[PDB]
Amino acid sequence: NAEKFLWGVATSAYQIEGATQEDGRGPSIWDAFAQRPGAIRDGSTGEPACDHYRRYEEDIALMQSLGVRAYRFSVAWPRILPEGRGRINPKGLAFYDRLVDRLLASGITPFLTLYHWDLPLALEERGGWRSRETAFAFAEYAEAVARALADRVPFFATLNEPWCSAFLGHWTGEHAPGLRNLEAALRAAHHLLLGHGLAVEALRAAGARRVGIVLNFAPAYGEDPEAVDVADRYHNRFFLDPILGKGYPESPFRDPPPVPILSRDLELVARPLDFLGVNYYAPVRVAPGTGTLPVRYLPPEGPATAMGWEVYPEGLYHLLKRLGREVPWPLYVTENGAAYPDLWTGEAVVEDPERVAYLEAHVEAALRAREEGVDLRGYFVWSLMDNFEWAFGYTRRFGLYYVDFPSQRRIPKRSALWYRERIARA
Repeated sequence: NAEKFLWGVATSAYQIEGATQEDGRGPSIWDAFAQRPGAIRDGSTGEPACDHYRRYEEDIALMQSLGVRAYRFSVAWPRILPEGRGRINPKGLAFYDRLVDRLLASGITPFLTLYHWDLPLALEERGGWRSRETAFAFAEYAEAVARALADRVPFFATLNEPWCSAFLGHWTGEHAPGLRNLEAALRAAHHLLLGHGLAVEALRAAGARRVGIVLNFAPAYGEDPEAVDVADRYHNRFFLDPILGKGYPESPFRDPPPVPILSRDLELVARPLDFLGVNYYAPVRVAPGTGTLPVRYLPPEGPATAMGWEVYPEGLYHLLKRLGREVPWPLYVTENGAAYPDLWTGEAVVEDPERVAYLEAHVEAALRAREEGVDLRGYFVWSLMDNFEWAFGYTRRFGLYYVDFPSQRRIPKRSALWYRERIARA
């Protein structure tokens, strides 16, 4: 390899597009979940988000203005196949086709996520990720998107953060579809991985040049080695070990329920990849506990963001060093960022010095791991702009650009100007 390092920003479809019931889009599990009282902190939904479905050209121009050279985005499955399987939605395919053309015209590498949490509701009605059939539906969807876009999109990631989809979506109930059942979560985890594995081969056969997956990591720390290892197996090895051909790690759970692993599934899951996407925000600090997951989480040692998430930039260094030893493929930091309070009152630049400091320190840590040998080929800020932050709605802002949601105005934060400088820095 001789490519220059890729400086990017990241978004996802439900979080920014709006047009939830336009141009043939079907409902996702998040559209339904956001109708439940108490599911979203501010009682909001993805409609209209950042109005990106209409405003994408402006958003690309913002990226170009910063010197961003890669854009990580997701395709909304229910905008392509509104019922998850069967019917195709031409206007949805046309939207992403045009988006890709416009990215290329602006010198920006598309970095495409197939699944970023917006499962078609029609599939959820049949068991969602708890049904093995959903994995096969996912691979068919992946194939369709590559058949349309792989001539121009170099990078396809199957899944974004399956740990969230499985455990937050099905064990804690904090994410769609809102289930609270460990067996359901373990079924979902397995069929997410199976869907990934099935999709790898479908994607390669359909011309996808670089195929990967995006995993989040929460490096674990604490006094007690056993508790730390339980947390590491749950947060960090649960999905990585299968993808590396190492099977599931020793279960982190007491008396776990059955998991529907069939003959040869793990071979599919471990199909070789071209890259691993690494998402990192914060470590976890743990003590022994008595629950089904036998750890207790401890509050941060020191500074934390508006999410209450510990600020620990050296954790990104150590994580990347570890992954470089363990993962035989190039790495991209596909999300890193911070939410601090921002409130626009008409200024030209929204001053966000705490976000700037977070980003500066995390980039330094990542680039230092890279200098020592880690094959880190890019870094993506989450996010380009403030957007719908899942169960927090519009109450938590991660953008380099502030979005005044009522008007859809984008206003640069100081961090946008910082990133422009950082990208160009000698």
